[PDB]
Amino acid sequence: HHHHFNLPPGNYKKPKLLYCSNGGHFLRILPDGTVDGTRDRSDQHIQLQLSAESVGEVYIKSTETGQYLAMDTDGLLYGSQTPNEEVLFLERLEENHYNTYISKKHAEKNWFVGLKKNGSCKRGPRTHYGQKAILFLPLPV
Repeated sequence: HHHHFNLPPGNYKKPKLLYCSNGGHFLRILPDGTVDGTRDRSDQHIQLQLSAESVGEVYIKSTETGQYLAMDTDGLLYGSQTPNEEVLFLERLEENHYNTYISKKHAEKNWFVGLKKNGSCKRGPRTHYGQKAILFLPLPV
């Protein structure tokens, strides 16, 4: 248990758009398993449904394709067809306002879900507390 337990409010009743305040991109999981960000609100692959496993743990799934957001052994985000240990994330409040997501499998290395200003995903090892890339706001679809 190497992380704080400040949790964000809100629930998982409805789907959300995960808006990254770093560049204004929405997290996107493409049909081919590619993960990135896009500023296009009309995109059909940015609608995500979150749900809890244990308290503070979440699954982040594409409502369009049914894939799971997942982070691999090298810290790369990818869309997984099935749930495995790489699809669980620790959802936490950050800066008393945002939501951050730490890879459960690699929680000890502080690997976060993050988007760069150019819309490309940050690789696990390149993320850390304090960056704007890891700060998300769940917005209504």
